[PDB]
Amino acid sequence: TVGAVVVDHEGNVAAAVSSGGLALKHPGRVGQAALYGCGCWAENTGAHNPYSTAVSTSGCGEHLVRTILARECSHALQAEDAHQALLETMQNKFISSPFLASEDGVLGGVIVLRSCRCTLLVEFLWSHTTESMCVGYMSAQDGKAKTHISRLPPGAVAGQSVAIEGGVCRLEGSGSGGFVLVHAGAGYHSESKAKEYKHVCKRACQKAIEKLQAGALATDAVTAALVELEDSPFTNAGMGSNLNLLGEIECDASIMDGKSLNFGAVGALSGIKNPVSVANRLLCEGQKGKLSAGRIPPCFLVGEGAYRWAVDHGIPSCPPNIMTTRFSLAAFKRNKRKLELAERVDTDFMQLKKRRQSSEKEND
Amino acid sequence: TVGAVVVDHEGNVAAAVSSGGLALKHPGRVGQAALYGCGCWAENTGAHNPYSTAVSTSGCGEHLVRTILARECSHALQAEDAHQALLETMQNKFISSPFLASEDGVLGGVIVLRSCRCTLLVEFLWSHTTESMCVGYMSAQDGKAKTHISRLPPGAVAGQSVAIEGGVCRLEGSGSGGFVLVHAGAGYHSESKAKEYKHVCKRACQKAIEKLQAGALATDAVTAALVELEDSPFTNAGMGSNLNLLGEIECDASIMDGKSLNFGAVGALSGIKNPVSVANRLLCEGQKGKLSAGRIPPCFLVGEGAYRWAVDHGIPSCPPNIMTTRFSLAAFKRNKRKLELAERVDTDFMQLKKRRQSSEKEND
Amino acid sequence: TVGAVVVDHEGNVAAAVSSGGLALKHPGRVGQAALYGCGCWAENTGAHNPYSTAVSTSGCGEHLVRTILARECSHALQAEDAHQALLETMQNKFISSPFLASEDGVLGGVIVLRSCRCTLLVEFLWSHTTESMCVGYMSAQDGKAKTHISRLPPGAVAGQSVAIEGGVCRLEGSGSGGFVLVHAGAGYHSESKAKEYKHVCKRACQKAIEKLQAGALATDAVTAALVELEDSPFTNAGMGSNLNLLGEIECDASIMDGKSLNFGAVGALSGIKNPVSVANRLLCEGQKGKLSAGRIPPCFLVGEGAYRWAVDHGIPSCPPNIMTTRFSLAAFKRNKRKLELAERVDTDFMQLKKRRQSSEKEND
Amino acid sequence: TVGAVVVDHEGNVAAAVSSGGLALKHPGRVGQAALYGCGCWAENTGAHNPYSTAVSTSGCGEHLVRTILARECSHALQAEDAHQALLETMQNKFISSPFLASEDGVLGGVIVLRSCRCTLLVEFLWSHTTESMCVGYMSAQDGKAKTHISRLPPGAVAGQSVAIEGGVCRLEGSGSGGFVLVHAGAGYHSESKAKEYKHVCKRACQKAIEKLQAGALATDAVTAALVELEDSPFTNAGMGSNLNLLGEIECDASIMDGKSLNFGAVGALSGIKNPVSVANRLLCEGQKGKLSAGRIPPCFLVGEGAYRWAVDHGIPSCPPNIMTTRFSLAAFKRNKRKLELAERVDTDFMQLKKRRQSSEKEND
Amino acid sequence: TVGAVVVDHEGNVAAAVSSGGLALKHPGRVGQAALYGCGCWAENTGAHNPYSTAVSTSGCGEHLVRTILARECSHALQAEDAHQALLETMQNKFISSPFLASEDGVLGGVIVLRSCRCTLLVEFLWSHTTESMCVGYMSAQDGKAKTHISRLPPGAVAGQSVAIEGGVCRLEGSGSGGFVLVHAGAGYHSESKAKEYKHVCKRACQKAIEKLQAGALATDAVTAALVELEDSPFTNAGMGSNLNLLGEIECDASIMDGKSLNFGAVGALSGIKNPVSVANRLLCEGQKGKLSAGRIPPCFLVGEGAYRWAVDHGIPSCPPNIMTTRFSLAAFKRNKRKLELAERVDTDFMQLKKRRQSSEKEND
Repeated sequence: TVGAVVVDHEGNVAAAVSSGGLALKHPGRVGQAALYGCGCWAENTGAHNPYSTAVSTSGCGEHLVRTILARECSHALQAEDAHQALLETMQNKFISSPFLASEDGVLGGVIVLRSCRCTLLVEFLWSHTTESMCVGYMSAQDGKAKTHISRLPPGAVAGQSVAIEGGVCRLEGSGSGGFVLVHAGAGYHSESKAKEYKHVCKRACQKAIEKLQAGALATDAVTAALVELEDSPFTNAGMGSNLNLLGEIECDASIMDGKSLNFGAVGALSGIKNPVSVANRLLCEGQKGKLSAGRIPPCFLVGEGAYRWAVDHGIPSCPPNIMTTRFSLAAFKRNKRKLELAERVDTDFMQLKKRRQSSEKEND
Repeated sequence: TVGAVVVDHEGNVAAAVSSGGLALKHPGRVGQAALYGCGCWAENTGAHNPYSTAVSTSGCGEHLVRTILARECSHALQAEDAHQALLETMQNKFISSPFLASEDGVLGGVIVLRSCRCTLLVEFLWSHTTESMCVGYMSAQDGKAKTHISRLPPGAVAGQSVAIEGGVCRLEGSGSGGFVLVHAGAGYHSESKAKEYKHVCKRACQKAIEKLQAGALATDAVTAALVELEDSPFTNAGMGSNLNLLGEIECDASIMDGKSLNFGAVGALSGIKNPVSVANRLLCEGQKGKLSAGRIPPCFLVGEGAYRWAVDHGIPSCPPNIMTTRFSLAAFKRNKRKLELAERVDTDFMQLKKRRQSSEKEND
Repeated sequence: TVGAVVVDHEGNVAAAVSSGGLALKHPGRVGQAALYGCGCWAENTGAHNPYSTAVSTSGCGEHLVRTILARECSHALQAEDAHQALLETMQNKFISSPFLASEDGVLGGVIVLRSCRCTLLVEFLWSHTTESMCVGYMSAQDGKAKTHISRLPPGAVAGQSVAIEGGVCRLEGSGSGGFVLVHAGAGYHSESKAKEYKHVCKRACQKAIEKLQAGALATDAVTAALVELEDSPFTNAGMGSNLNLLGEIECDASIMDGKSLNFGAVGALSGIKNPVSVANRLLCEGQKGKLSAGRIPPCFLVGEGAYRWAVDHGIPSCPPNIMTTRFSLAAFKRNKRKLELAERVDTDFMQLKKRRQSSEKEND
Repeated sequence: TVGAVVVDHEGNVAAAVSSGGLALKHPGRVGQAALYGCGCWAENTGAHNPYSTAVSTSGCGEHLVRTILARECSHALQAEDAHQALLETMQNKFISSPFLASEDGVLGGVIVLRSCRCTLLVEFLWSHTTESMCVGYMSAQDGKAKTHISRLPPGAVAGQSVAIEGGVCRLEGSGSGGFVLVHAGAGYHSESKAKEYKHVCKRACQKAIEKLQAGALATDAVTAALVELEDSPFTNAGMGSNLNLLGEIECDASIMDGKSLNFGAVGALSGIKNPVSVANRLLCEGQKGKLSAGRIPPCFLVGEGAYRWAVDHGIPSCPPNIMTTRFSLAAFKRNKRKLELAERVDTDFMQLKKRRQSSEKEND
Repeated sequence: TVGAVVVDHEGNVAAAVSSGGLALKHPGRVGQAALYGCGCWAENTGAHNPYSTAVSTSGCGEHLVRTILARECSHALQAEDAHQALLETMQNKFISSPFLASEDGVLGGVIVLRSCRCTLLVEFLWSHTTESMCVGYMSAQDGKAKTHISRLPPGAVAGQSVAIEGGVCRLEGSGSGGFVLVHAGAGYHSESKAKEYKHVCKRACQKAIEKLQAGALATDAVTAALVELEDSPFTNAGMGSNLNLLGEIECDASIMDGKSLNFGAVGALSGIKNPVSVANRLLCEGQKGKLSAGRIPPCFLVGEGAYRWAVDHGIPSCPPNIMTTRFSLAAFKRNKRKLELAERVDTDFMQLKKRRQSSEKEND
């Protein structure tokens, strides 16, 4: 589950997110990074909105459905600071919060951005309760991009404990000014694929910076970053996604502009190279749409409808094939073997609990 | 859009909602009454939750998604009362707020319910900014059901003004106790069919009460209510729903349980007689799936595969036609003719804006 | 118990109220619509006063003594909205509020007005817990006046349940701008006198609008509306009031200017056609009074003192006769018959509980 | 204006107050110490009421009506302490607030009491902005009574500056427990009579304590205290009260019970030796009147008929003369002479302002 | 600056800290880790105290004194969570606040711990704005100790950015329960000695746990931890501390107990091997001194006489030399040489600013 957040020279934030969902999910299934406040979030500075803020989420699809973590986080940041408004959503509204009270853990990861003026101040923080998570950030005058992972202290039981890093920066507020913060998602302790994730994050941020250095909108800025993220075959989002119950590929992706508070997302969208492009197009269409262009426009298209609307305006399509990769297909064969040796033992209890009622109620 | 809220003898709440979507929508378009916190809500009593609260929404199409009218209602209901912890989430957080700034009014509707103990107090209120809205309520001891319309006062410009109404009651704290509140959705001033909306509401309520008097779960209670609401041919939900650009039926339905804080929704569901039943089964399956029944189960399914899961379990399916009716199809021909005489005027202005470029830029 | 609230083109609010009190009240008895925060209220926009607000009250004289409902309501409206600051005084500080905890009900009715600038916004809401209540409103550019009643849903037990309607408007803020909201009070289910109440409200609002269109003050504006209300013989306030324990007429009336926060009220004022006129004169006298005109002036005159002060400055007087009417006198004969057949049975228990102590302590 | 507050062994509070009104007032003028929330207050411990609080006010005349110094004190006392939940209601909500903006200072006085359990803690404080004020306090176990003056510090311009004082104590949680706090009212720097105010206070306190040690109700406790305060010829309350424009006596008195939150007041009461007794009987009658004793009973009565109800029950009445005294009548002749030499100067300026019009407008 | 926090089986917290002061400080200079609310803090669970919280600070020198980073952390920790009730006291109340406005960054560090019951939840977090910081934690059941560094992310300008981290755990609610969190202080990027800081931390933790598993007081627990921290020659605290302008050792140490809210500190303590032991004995002596053991005992002692009290009780003293080491004295010669070549440049500018006055003012 990969995502990103950004702000431009004028202090206008935006946020995006993309994911392929659970390993063997049933056909046409939408998790988070698609729903309104569960996926990304973006809000620009206003009246009882002191700060201009942006969030993205990850991790279990289910856990971030149950708290609307992205809005909740986004509404907790009206407290006097950046690093002491977040985890009150991680521990007061997630870890020890009723919304996930019948689960083995509270597995997830989030990134935040905050910004205000006096000359703009930018705060970046990334929290999670999984074994590990990766991030990357950059600024316009800064010049070179940073990467690195945010793992939990040696032997700290993941789920229970939640590690969180951060920082603060100052960008000049005339023209040459933008900052990006992206994430390659949470996971298990397979260290093998570490260097890869760190690389695609560097490339991702550079692109967004290039768009912001070209004077692009924050919405287009986060799209570019999500493109390079999806395009990578190690990310479980866009190219190289998880294979479903029928070994097919079905993505979920969202995006929000805080300036205009306009939203656009897609779900179970099969056969599209960059799901985020569709979600961006849906968000731009909402602008021109309201000004004498038919009726109320759309922003949550799904699967079959997503496919038609995408090709119909002009988004190149892929056959479930390139979107598929050696790693994913190999992962699919070993993931199908777990359900083989599980559905075969779930029909052993159904014939042994009916055989304990067969020799008492039926024989005799 | 139609839907309901309920509480049982023990004070356990649940909420549901079903919708067909805005008239000529593009294929695979999931609006509200499907999304997690914008459709309906249910929250049982706890520590920072003083009351046990339940909501169901209706609106123009996407307006209630814009500010999650359901949960941003829920988190405001924890304020010391029932009837002054509602519109704060519909005026400062809907009518006059940044969420909906550049729209021709803030059309929408809502029904709420709360339950606290000392012997149980139940408070029922319904707000909206639409020309009219219909509702029905009943209790176990009450005996006979109540209906009636809740229109805006004479010559009060709909969109601008809002019209709330409510009440309070006491239920005996024994097995013989439950209260249901349904709604037949918002509309325009076409008073012919008013009689119908009221009949199905009275009848919806009875079934729910009979479920409650038989000792059924709150979740199953609102299902029987939404079932009798969907089955009605006048309700733009389940049977007699709106038709899309390709004259097809695509429903949106969701449900929530307060006790367990479990969720179940469907989107762009074509070919299923009672969409709320799919949503119910998704919620009921979530209860059993967490006791070594495979792995993380599913709560939100869409179109092509909502159908698969419905039938693989055993939900009565239909060809996407019996769901149309004399009125729906008569309406679709009329609605499509508005677009014929509109797209022929919107592609003329492009010719005219490519002929002023063609008598200035292109010619010489 | 009739009342009203208003705002002028500059956003300056005011409020008034008049009542004849309980049916057979004992000589010189003042209920509410006379006391400071129990009757009307008016406050203009300031520092920790975000909105400019006005209230009036009704119903039981006693119930609105016990909560200072008009100030309480007026101080609860500093919350971010209009329709979610009211009933937190209706249910958190009235229905389930200790101030009325030894009573059979919480019988009452209120009207509110709120106003702020960017071009002014006006919000009007009317709540109650009685079988019914009547209202009427108008604006300067609007042109024609609206009326209608706000009854409780079919069979909703009054006292327990409380129904509340509302709206929002926008008046141009140059010169031609004012809005009025008046009320004919709460009561029983005698539908016979419905049309009458609706008529006097229309006339009432027109007068206030005519004064505001003539550039009169909000104080004089609400007085004019209260004049037409009192003058009507169906209103239990001013002409056609309730007859006391000695079959005499004794009114109570108040008024407040929010701009200057100046108050003036009267109680048990016998023999005056328009009690509100006296209350207005008392409020104007407080202005000229402070600027080198003797000493601290007065604002709560009662009965015998009210009568002298009224005639002494120039208010035409009435003999308890015209103020009396066929309906009221006929009502007095049937109301005196209840106490006849009650005081005759309250002296049966006093001679039977003294006769149970006469044949034990005295015989022997 | 004089008055008191008390608590009994069980921690049940009550408050009372009696006043004669501003010197040459117009007939039938009810000021404070008569109004519901501006005179005195009593509130017993509950849910949102942590402490059990009691207040009694005194002031210039109408200044304490302006912001209901008693209840706006009460609702501030629920703040975590005793001595920093007082002046907030007397400075931001009285000295420097919109309530009293265009007045030559904010003259006034107040006495407060609170009681919470674990064994009962009692806190007593007295604030004012008048040159001087006198008080007296006692407890059951305490044994001997305390008196003394609470003047503003040397050369501190009265009106501007405020002078608070207080203390805390513990009472054994058995039958032998109660605490009384009375006051002899505000005044000017005419130190001759200081001895008197102190004597009647010591004696007022003893009676109340003897009522408390005999096991009387809190309500009856403060009555005996106010009785001995009214009976004093130096106190502008009950006997030796101020005389009005027509050299007549017109008292104002009220009382409140915290347990039942029951109220009883009188206004412009001429001819009754102890006005607080009328107020007490009105409160005592409210307790019996709610158990099928006719219908809704009365709590606030005025002048002509306060007299009727007093005597019809049996309260010792007098001709309105014995209530005057050597000092009161000597004062009335002196006070009336100020008006003779003042109205002869205020009607001269009208002649002069009708002679400049008569040598310019009228002549030619 | 080094230090620790702990909790025992019963959930009783305590905190400690020891420091040598800024390198070439003037004699008798007490900085933080000595002051009451700026050094460390301990608060046991109560009424307005929901959690039982413990803190220990480190910083540049005086920066943490500036805003009492410990108690202004403590009073913020009562917010609904652990990890979002910290930096609010380090960003709005430290990085970007008036407390530290005209300083070249806001260098500092902090470690926190909380404990609430239902079976005891313990939350441990460490924040800082320094290049690096080291920590170690352990629990009774845990078995083996954890160490590791918590540096700022690659190329994140230290001073500006802040880097938090944390976790949560559960302890069995029996005798076998306790958790320790120590720290080896902030520093610069001189990575040679990293191995050392970690070794002494692991070893510090073990001792504390062995105290906790033997059933020692929380206060005595952190003493054994600080003892093994002070004894280390690399820690600028106890042995191997910083040397002042006169090449002398002058320590600062404090401790607090949550149960009793008792305090003990020392400042400019020269010649005592473990300064935290003096602080401990001062705290332990405060417990016995309040039971008719003379009069008001002492809690904060300084230099010349901290020595007297230490030895009069029996704390192993030393000549102020064994406290120096190869590295400390090698560092003092190097540090003094910076001042030689600095005071010879700062007294040259005075000559130059007394020669421009000497070629203009003084000559003629």
